[PDB]
Amino acid sequence: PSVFLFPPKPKDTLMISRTPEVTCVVVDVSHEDPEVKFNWYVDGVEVHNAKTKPREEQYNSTYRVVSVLTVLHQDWLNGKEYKCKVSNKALPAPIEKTISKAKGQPREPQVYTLPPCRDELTKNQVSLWCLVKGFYPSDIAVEWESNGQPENNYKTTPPVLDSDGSFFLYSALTVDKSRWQQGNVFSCSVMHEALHNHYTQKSLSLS
Amino acid sequence: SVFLFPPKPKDTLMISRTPEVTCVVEVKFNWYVDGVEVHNAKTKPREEQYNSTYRVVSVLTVLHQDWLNGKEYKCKVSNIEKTISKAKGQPREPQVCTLPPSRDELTKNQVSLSCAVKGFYPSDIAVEWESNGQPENNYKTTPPVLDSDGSFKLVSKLTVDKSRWQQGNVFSCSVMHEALHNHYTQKSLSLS
Ligand SMILES: *[C@@H]1O[C@H](CO[C@@H]2O[C@@H](C)[C@@H](O)[C@@H](O)[C@@H]2O)[C@@H](O[C@@H]2O[C@H](CO)[C@@H](O[C@@H]3O[C@H](CO[C@H]4O[C@H](CO)[C@@H](O)[C@H](O)[C@@H]4O[C@@H]4O[C@H](CO)[C@@H](O[C@@H]5O[C@H](CO)[C@H](O)[C@H](O)[C@H]5O)[C@H](O)[C@H]4NC(C)=O)[C@@H](O)[C@H](O[C@H]4O[C@H](CO)[C@@H](O)[C@H](O)[C@@H]4O[C@@H]4O[C@H](CO)[C@@H](O)[C@H](O)[C@H]4NC(C)=O)[C@@H]3O)[C@H](O)[C@H]2NC(C)=O)[C@H](O)[C@H]1NC(C)=O
Ligand SMILES: *[C@@H]1O[C@H](CO)[C@@H](O[C@@H]2O[C@H](CO)[C@@H](O[C@@H]3O[C@H](CO[C@H]4O[C@H](CO)[C@@H](O)[C@H](O)[C@@H]4O[C@@H]4O[C@H](CO)[C@@H](O[C@@H]5O[C@H](CO)[C@H](O)[C@H](O)[C@H]5O)[C@H](O)[C@H]4NC(C)=O)[C@@H](O)[C@H](O[C@H]4O[C@H](CO)[C@@H](O)[C@H](O)[C@@H]4O)[C@@H]3O)[C@H](O)[C@H]2NC(C)=O)[C@H](O)[C@H]1NC(C)=O
Repeated sequence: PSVFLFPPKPKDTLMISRTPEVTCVVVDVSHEDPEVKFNWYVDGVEVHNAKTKPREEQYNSTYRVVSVLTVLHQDWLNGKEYKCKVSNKALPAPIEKTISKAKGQPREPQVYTLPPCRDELTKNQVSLWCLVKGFYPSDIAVEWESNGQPENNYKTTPPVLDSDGSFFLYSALTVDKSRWQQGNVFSCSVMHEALHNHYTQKSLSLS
Repeated sequence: SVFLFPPKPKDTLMISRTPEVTCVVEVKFNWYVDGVEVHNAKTKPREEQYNSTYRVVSVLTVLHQDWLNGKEYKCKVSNIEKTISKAKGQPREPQVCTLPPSRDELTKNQVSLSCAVKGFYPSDIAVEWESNGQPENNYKTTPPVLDSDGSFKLVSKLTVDKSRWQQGNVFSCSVMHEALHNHYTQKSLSLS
């Protein structure tokens, strides 16, 4: 019997409209000891509002049991610790698992847009670049758009630890050449806790 | 628990360096190559750990063309078997694109020279920076990320003083990869 504790998504913690949840997942729950019990704590204080989905037996004849705790957005952003305690008569001692936001002072992202270079314009497609650096923690969200509408053909690298302890990434949005020299303006939305309104936006166009 | 690790990319692309597959775990290893067994391995002893258990590693040297032709390397651990190989598929040439800093980036005193390397396959690749033929220290590369078409891309970011960029030093992004001619290519960049 194994337990896995998953954090909220970054977008969910950064917008009061959305619902951030911590998710405790238990797998390899045998048939001879099926019942599972979750105890939740935030900063060592037990909470009772979690919601434990009914068990679902997998195609390997073991059960998957999930427990979802909704967190207050500013609790997570203030680094409370969420502890999932899982109890099962199969186990000798119950399994504890703790998750939190990374410790460390938040640092504002620097969002630099970058046009293609001289030598990619031979091809039909064109990559426009969005450099985001110097942020902490690595929880962040990056989206692209133009004309007030989302772009789908973008890929974003994982956050990468920099020399100075912050993080950086790049987002590359690839569009048609004819879209870019028409002179459509493309924009790089970035969501991170250390930005004002948790949001910023940098636009890009030929000139 | 056995874990079998590939060679480092630049080890396989330079004839002068020695590429090694590493098998991390009394223990005995045998090794094969295409099922064909091989006795050139060197188990290196030994490492007791921080939780009162073993950490026995064997290391097998590999011929560069062998691994680059994609041959499989078996690590038998006697007390389990694991295998690895080069990524199968057609090596696609990296496209190497140097990008200078942004307009708003020059408010601050350091500057980010970017180097987009996209379109390469397999993901095994090495990226370095230099100026006046001397190594850079302050750069970081992102892991290769899979794209729509099945190639990979990454970016490598070197930071230096606005002093040196505004002064006009030429910086170059070196890329090593099997699909490139002589396993190497180099794109330079400077202001003007
Ligand atoms: C029997 O079957 C079960 C079930 O499998 C199913 O049935 C079988 C029959 C097959 O058909 C199979 O294909 C089916 O899927 C088996 O159960 C599996 O057990 C393995 C372990 O053996 C589990 O593996 C872990 O996976 C983690 C990632 O899990 C996610 O990703 C996969 C896809 O890759 C999904 O399938 C999972 O469901 C998980 O998906 C995530 O789930 C979250 C919970 O809902 C989502 O978050 C919520 O999302 C909602 C909205 O959706 C909201 O946003 C909420 O706010 C949010 O909470 C999340 O979005 C979703 N993500 C994705 C991408 O989909 C790994 O993380 C984990 O790795 C850790 O532990 C390993 C040790 O086991 C270790 O090697 C790793 O290195 C890593 O260790 C961690 O490392 C990190 C750093 O990277 C550190 O930070 C940590 O500290 C460190 N922790 C630890 C403890 O070490 C595991 O590899 C697998 O999840 C599980 N499957 C399922 C479906 O649950 C069972 O094994 C079978 N039995 C046998 C005997 O085979
Ligand atoms: C007691 O405590 C010990 C020590 O803490 C524990 O041992 C641990 O066991 C874990 C398994 O339970 C294991 O986790 C797996 O890790 C592997 C790979 O891990 C890499 O990352 C670590 C850093 O994050 C390193 O510490 C590891 O050593 C390993 O790093 C790689 O190591 C190679 C050898 O050092 C090296 O390759 C060679 O390098 C040389 C010189 O550097 C040459 O160039 C040569 O050419 C190379 O070949 C790599 O460069 C190096 N890389 C880096 C970045 O450091 C991981 O693959 C595995 O993932 C599993 O799960 C995924 C899905 O989750 C699945 O797809 C995989 O198939 C796989 O099954 C696990 O996460 C720990 O690594 C290990 N710790 C150490 C230090 O070895 C145990 O808990 C206890 N002991 C016992 C016996 O129980």
